[PDB]
Amino acid sequence: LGFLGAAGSTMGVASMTLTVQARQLLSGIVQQQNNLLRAIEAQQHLLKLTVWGIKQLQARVLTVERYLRDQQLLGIWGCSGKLICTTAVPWNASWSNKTLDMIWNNMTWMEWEREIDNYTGLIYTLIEESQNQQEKNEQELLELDKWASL
Amino acid sequence: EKLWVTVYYGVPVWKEATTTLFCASDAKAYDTEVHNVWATHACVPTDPNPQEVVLENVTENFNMWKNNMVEQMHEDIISLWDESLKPCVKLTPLCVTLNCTDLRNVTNINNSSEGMRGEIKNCSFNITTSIRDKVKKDYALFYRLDVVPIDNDNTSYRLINCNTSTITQACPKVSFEPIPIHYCTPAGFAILKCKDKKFNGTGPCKNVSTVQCTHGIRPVVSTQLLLNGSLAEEEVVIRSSNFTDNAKNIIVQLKESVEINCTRPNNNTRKSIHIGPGRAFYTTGDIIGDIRQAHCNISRTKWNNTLNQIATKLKEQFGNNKTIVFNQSSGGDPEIVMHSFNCGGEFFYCNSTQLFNSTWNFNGTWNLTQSNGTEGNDTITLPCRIKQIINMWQEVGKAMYAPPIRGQIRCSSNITGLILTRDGGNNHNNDTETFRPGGGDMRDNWRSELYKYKVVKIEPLGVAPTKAKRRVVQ
Amino acid sequence: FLGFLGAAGSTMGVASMTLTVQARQLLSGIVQQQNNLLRAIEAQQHLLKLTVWGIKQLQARVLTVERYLRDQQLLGIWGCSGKLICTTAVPWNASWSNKTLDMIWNNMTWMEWEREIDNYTGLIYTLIEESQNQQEKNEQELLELDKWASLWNWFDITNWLWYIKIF
Amino acid sequence: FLGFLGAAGSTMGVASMTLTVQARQLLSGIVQQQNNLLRAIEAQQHLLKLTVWGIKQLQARVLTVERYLRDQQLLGIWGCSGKLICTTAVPWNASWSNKTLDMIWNNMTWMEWEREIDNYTGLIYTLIEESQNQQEKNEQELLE
Amino acid sequence: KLWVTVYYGVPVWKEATTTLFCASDAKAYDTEVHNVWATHACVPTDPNPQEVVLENVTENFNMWKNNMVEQMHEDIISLWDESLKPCVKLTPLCVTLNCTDLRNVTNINNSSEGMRGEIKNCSFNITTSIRDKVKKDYALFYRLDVVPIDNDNTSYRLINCNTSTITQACPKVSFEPIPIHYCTPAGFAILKCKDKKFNGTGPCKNVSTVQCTHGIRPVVSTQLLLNGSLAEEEVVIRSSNFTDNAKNIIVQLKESVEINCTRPNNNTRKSIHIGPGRAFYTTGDIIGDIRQAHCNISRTKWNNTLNQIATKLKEQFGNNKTIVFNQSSGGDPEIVMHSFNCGGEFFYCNSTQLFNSTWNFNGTWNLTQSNGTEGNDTITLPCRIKQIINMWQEVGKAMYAPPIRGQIRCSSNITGLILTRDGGNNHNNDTETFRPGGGDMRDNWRSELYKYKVVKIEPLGVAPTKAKRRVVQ
Amino acid sequence: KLWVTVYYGVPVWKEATTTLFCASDAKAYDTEVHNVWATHACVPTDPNPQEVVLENVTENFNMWKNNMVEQMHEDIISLWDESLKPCVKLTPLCVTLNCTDLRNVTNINNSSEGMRGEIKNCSFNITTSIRDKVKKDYALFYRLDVVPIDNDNTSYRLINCNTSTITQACPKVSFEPIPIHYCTPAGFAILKCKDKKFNGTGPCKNVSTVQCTHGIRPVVSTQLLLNGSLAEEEVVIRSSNFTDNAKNIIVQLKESVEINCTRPNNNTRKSIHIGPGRAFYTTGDIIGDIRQAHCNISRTKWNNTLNQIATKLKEQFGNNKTIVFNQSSGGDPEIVMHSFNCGGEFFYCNSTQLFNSTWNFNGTWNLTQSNGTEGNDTITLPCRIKQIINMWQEVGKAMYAPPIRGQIRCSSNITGLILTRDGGNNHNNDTETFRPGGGDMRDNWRSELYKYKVVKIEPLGVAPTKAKRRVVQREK
Ligand SMILES: *[C@@H]1O[C@H](CO)[C@@H](O[C@@H]2O[C@H](CO)[C@@H](O[C@@H]3O[C@H](CO[C@H]4O[C@H](CO[C@H]5O[C@H](CO)[C@@H](O)[C@H](O)[C@@H]5O)[C@@H](O)[C@H](O)[C@@H]4O)[C@@H](O)[C@H](O[C@H]4O[C@H](CO)[C@@H](O)[C@H](O)[C@@H]4O[C@H]4O[C@H](CO)[C@@H](O)[C@H](O)[C@@H]4O)[C@@H]3O)[C@H](O)[C@H]2NC(C)=O)[C@H](O)[C@H]1NC(C)=O
Ligand SMILES: *[C@@H]1O[C@H](CO)[C@@H](O[C@@H]2O[C@H](CO)[C@@H](O)[C@H](O)[C@H]2NC(C)=O)[C@H](O)[C@H]1NC(C)=O
Ligand SMILES: *[C@@H]1O[C@H](CO)[C@@H](O[C@@H]2O[C@H](CO)[C@@H](O)[C@H](O)[C@H]2NC(C)=O)[C@H](O)[C@H]1NC(C)=O
Ligand SMILES: *[C@@H]1O[C@H](CO)[C@@H](O)[C@H](O)[C@H]1NC(C)=O
Repeated sequence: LGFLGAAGSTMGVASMTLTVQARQLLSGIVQQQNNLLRAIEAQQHLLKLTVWGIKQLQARVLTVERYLRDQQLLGIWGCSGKLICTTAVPWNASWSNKTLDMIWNNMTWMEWEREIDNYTGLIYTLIEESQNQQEKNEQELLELDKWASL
Repeated sequence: EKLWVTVYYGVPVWKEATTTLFCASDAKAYDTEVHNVWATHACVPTDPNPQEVVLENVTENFNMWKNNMVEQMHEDIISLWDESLKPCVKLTPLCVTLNCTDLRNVTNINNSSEGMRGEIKNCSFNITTSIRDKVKKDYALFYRLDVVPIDNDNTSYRLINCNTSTITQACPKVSFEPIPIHYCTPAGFAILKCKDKKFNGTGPCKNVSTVQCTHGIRPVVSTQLLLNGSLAEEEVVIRSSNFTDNAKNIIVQLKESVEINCTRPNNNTRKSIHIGPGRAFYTTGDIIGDIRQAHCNISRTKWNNTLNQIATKLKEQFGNNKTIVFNQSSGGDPEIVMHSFNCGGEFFYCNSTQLFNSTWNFNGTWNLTQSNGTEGNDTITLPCRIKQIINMWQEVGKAMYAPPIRGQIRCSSNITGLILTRDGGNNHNNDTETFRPGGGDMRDNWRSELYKYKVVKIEPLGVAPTKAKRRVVQ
Repeated sequence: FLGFLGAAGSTMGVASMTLTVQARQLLSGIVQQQNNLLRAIEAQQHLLKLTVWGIKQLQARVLTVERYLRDQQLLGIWGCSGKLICTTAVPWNASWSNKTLDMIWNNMTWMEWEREIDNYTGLIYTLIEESQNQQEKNEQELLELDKWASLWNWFDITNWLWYIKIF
Repeated sequence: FLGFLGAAGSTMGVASMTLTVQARQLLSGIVQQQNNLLRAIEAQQHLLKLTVWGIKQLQARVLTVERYLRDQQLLGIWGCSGKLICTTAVPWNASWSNKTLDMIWNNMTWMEWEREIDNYTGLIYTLIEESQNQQEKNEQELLE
Repeated sequence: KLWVTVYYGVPVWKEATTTLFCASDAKAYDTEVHNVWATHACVPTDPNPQEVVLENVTENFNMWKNNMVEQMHEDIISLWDESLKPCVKLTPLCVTLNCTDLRNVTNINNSSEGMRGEIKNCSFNITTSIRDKVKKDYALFYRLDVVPIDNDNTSYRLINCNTSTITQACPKVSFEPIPIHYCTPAGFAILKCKDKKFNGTGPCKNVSTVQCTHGIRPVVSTQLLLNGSLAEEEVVIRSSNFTDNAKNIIVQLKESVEINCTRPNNNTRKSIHIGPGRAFYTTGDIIGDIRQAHCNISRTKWNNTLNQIATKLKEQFGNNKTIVFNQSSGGDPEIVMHSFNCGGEFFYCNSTQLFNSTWNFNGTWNLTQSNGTEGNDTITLPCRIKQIINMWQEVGKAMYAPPIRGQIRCSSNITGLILTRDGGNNHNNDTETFRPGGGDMRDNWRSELYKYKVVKIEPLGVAPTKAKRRVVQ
Repeated sequence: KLWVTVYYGVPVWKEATTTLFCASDAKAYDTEVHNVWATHACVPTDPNPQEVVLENVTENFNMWKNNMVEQMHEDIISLWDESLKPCVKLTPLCVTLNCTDLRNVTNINNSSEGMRGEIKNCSFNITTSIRDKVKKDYALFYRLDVVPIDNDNTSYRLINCNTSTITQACPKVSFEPIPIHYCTPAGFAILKCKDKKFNGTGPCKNVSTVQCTHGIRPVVSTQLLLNGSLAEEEVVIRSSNFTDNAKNIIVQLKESVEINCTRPNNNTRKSIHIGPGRAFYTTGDIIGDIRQAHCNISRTKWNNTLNQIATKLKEQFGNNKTIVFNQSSGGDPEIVMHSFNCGGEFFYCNSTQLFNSTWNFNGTWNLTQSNGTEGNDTITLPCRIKQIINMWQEVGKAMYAPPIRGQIRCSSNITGLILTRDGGNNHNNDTETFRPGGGDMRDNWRSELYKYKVVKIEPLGVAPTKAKRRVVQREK
């Protein structure tokens, strides 16, 4: 499988259904596809840099980077725990000037990002990452003096 | 009324992107261990069940002329071909004056000017093999197309492109048999399939699905007619970048398969002369039996109707009140002037005039016609001349010699598409539209199968405002 | 890798002593160490260039990476990317095995165990992540707001009280 | 505010609040972030048939991928995989430098402090490795 | 009591050696013409490079001990290797070359004015693709491309023949140096000494970082640095050991000196086919009078330029010094005569005038202007063409350059000088002599890479803190 | 109830096929001028390798189904391809060779010497870089590398010139085997069967595991095994199917038999430039008189060793059968004559003396000691020299060895033998006829990887436990 689909479904429908199940399946296929190729890599062992060989090699690297760079952001954003993570950054009117329903009932996830695109380059790139440092550094400052037991 | 960003991993959002696709062919070829195909040898296996999803409520824009896949596929098959003939003997030493005496069969009074007079020439030559101190006189039953008169002498001919290019003989063991190749996107990438029953090749495609792997796109390279390809659905579809422009080729996709029975009805014996240390040049020894002309059988009625269909679609595309002329290719490369393809490892330059000659008239009897007698329909036989020396389509410096396939050759290809070219030619008082069989540009052949595919990347990271807040600080 | 699995696979129990917790981290640690050694080499010789061996090491490096990635990815799917040994909420359908815990551990060795589960493997793994997701979404909505509780959490419960004195 | 290495001359404390800036560009690379090229090439096309540069770009990528992975593996061995700033139970042996926190975080910059702790790096890392082992023991008996 | 606190993302860097990749501008690929540097392979240059300034930071650079120099050295020579790898080998071409003094039998065009002997119209019987066919063919070789043989007045041969192969350069591949931007892989960085006058070694007052080098044109030139970067309001002189002799002296100029160079001869191309699919390109004939190649140089501009360098050299070797300029003593034409490439054509120019200048220590200060233009008294440099070019270091592996159709024109900017202080054994009380140098691709790379150094970034960091795990589950 | 618990790091492996990277000690890496089997690429081995003994572990090791032997073979073949790829080729030399003046004189040179004109001052009208000018040169060529042409008593050529391209090996490249440690990548492991003796297949009592294989020299030899490994306690015989006659019989000696081999001649190393930057390396003159190459075998030690394997051979086909060590049946010289490479020069040594003895167990004997240590203890092997090595797998791709200057001396360690049983009446005649064999490199690598089996380590595991994920068991 490995196909989220439901792209046409309203972002809210996608933010309510297939908001974790299909996404779990998507990642569950990424490792399978990999496992499958690995199973053959052992059988064929024709990893020789041929015309297709180099293609397979480039493809392998491309996928590795794709997964990591995504996980990297999540980890910095303190969202490595799971697919859906709530943050403490409030949404600036500049970013979007709509209502929760306007974005969930009258917007598709693709269309939604299309508008935020410009603002998104800062929403998570700077504000979200900065939020983590405050929390991280605070956690340390909090653990510096701690007594509360149960 | 307070919204806080909530990062969602797995959002169904994607972006148009170009990438390095990987081949995925049926493992049966690997098990057969033939590894003679110019590709598929290291190509990975194909997911037994193709994995596709119907993206309903999605109207992605599709453009054939802007499909990177086509450009990639082109370089791939080119590189695959170059790699296959990379470690094979070259005919650079065979570049000598060839005493092309008419073949004894050609002289034979039995075939009194019946046909094929000089088509197969018995050319003799002096060669220098591994022994650089001793020369050797050898004979090779070459073809007429491969040789070119040099001294205007009776039997003075030479291998075509002897100096213009480096003739490299493809290793005889290798097999030129296109087997379903499935181009697959690395993860995080997807191929979008224009599922529309009829698509203009450019513009928004409504009915739309996707695949992680292309369908078995056989890398069959054929000029004019498109054999063994994807059939059009219900309606013949004509696709062009600028229909108004004449320079651009016109890709016609047939809805029905015009099965073509091509054969080489000559029992042949392969001869091999050692030329260079451990390097053997393979040629023909003797033609066993009367020399007969290679031909292809096409049902006139079945094709006549085929043309009737393409003519109507062409009339709708242009002026329905216009005379349509299916003239023959007005000169050009031998590949373009005559339908060309490789059946059973031999390239058959077959005449396609009979197929593209009849000119339809508007305001006439378009009543589809049907056969009334077996002899009446018979078959459209094509005078075919086998050219072994094949130069690169878009490169002149590189030419590839073809090893003779000994024995009878025969194929059953299916005509699935046709390349055409509009040529207004200052039609007297317009009212006339001429069309000639187009060809060349390997990309044209690949476009007929990637017409629906569109590679896009995937971004499973999306931030959205949510009344919920991390609220982890407190 | 020096102490790579220093202790061999004994009864899953004896193997699951302090040995598993230590040997596993030690293996992961020394695996990281020898990998770091190879990079110290490449950072110096800088000769690895499409040679019979150069292609070998390059492909090997890629393999190790995707091999590690596949394992971690799985841990992620079923929300176990943190602790090496993570419990699940998936019950053992008797179909998977009738053996008692003692048979499973104080006798079965990880090597022969996976054999009698080879048919179940791909099934079980799918149940692990499936259950993880089922509760995950519910949990996401379960604690979605609860801002009221958070107030009492530092109003009454005083998550971070500053009243730290004696007597 | 500060650039990629903007807190290079800043004291350990000030730089501590800018850690993410560097962490964000550890894997993010020009060649990598390019994705689809405006060139006819597609993700380095076919490495241009292993060009002199084709292989270097290829090699460069693996090093970014393996290096980030090594880094992660380490924090993972130390447990705090996802976390950025962790808190070990390893007591700070004064042998590794006897300095007050004020000097360390309000005077010494990370670049300068690292030189002092350079010799005592592997020792410390293993001490964390075995501390997590002790932690795991405590957790196992707690679950029991 | 404190506890180790793992800090991920610490701003700490350490000197490292790693592979680098080129990022040429998109416009370079947009040319749609293959460049010997294969700029097409280079990744698209990021529109705006990010020059983060490292404030409160000082770093020790080693222009002479920078891996990147050695790396780029290998990269450039490998680039050329693969560029001419699949080109005609001109192997069979070498035979016996019977030659004439000029392509003009008499003063057909300008035999009197034309440099008699340079053309050396050599004719030869070469075999085409057809093995049984031999053809007499003629070609033009500058004296620098033919060696007299058999003592016969008319019998000659290719210069680097007998010795090594002389593969012709693939004609389509052009040789226009396109600025490349060596970029560090993620987790690595390049540090740029923003300090104005840097000796190439030692600490840096101002230091910045770039993930990508500034565009560097891979121009190879001798006794000069063409189209190079410019110093900052002060000519700078760098050498690992100034008190040594063999050490070549690098000089980066603060002011660019324009050098107009051209081949004033209209040429035609003749594709002599030598072997199947192998065509040797050669000059058919010069259309019009023959004029030797030259270069124009503003006496006054070069004057002031040397003046600035001379002073810097007295500052380097004791105030009181009569810095005297002299021409290369002897050796390979490469390092004896100033040579460079111009529009796909190598030029060996006799910069005799540029170094025919012995200066004392008094009255030399006055910076004379150009009151009397006199056509700028432009210095005209006698320039010739050596078609075959030997590998700078490798004895074997020579290469031929196919002729370009038509008059070639060039206008590079002088941006640097390579010098060799000769030991003051005697007669050198104050006559400090600096003969032109060169002969080493590395010396050119050091001049442009002095301000850069590559450091691995280690994001892992430890620190003591009163905080404790406090993890009791 | 029983909730499955995921355990990471479970000790589980699975027979797998993985790309292996060579790891050399990098001791001679500093000597870059020295080039041997791409040592420069081989990454320096771990300074302190550790072999974790697998206690209470038993594993099967099918040597004839090992993947390592296959990988070594492919890599070693490609290594030679890479070495000869940028080197010169003798396509022009394949000219009619007027071979005469076999020896300056047949006096002291051939008075009793068995040279009998093995070398020849062959002359030939070959061209050079000048192309136009053609010059005739003379070069001493071994009768082994030369083949007579026509009925002419002086027209000759190179054994493989007409049917195979000869590529001149680059002289700067050394040909001395180095300890190459085939190391497996992380996530994979090499099991090591430590049983004192092994049938070469079936379960293994003592089993261990190592991250890299022990140092294995890429030695290619025939009818013998040089600088190899030794068996444990006693000799071990190994075959896919011993009772089958075709299957080659692999033998591993428990004791090392020193073989002193040397070319006792001072050779001038002449060089002939043929083409631009293409110099053919040959021999100008043999300084002094010409002496044939020879190898020294301890007559007593070899008897004892042959008796040892003979006993094992009885233990394999019944004491009733007599052991008959006969000479090589016939075929290509590579196999007919024990042929190895000493000091970058390939030597062909007659092995009839080492394979000419009917042990006949019914004959009673114990061990043979050497009372006469001085003399009569050197089975001198008549060794001939060859420079044109035919490829072992393909007719083409022949290779020329540029002559070495001075005396070429070596002292390898015999460590086993490759044999061939001959099914026939001889066996019915109460006799096992074993003849030496070779020509299949796979056997050489099998003799060193015999105790190795690459397996992939899958840290992933599942296990029912009475513990549930309490992350779902949250509260207010
Ligand atoms: C491959 O496909 C082709 C295409 O279908 C098949 O061949 C087709 O066969 C058709 C007949 O079955 C034939 O149609 C006849 O065309 C003749 C000439 O066509 C032109 O002219 C007519 C009339 O226009 C006239 O008037 C205008 C002004 O209004 C003038 O400007 C013109 O100059 C003319 O003077 C047009 O209609 C056409 O479109 C063309 O412009 C006609 O003569 C013919 O009419 C009848 O007479 C024929 C004898 O003269 C007779 O053979 C034909 O059958 C017609 O018979 C009529 O009467 C009978 C009895 O009442 C009735 O049953 C018929 O139905 C009909 O009414 C036709 O119009 C196509 O021209 C022809 N096309 C080609 C390209 O050859 C071919 O068979 C097929 N092959 C296979 C193997 O399948
Ligand atoms: C979101 O913000 C935009 C920008 O202010 C609003 O669009 C403006 O609407 C007003 C009032 O009619 C106009 O005068 C402007 O010309 C609009 N500006 C732009 C940029 O479009 C929009 O109405 C807001 N949406 C809501 C419902 O809050
Ligand atoms: C090649 O053969 C043809 C046919 O025999 C020659 O053409 C003939 O030439 C003779 C003498 O000029 C004429 O009398 C005949 O009438 C010609 N016949 C034809 C059919 O043209 C030709 O001359 C020969 N030589 C060449 C040019 O190859
Ligand atoms: C060998 O054959 C003989 C036949 O006489 C038999 O007696 C003996 O047992 C067989 N095996 C041994 C152990 O020699």
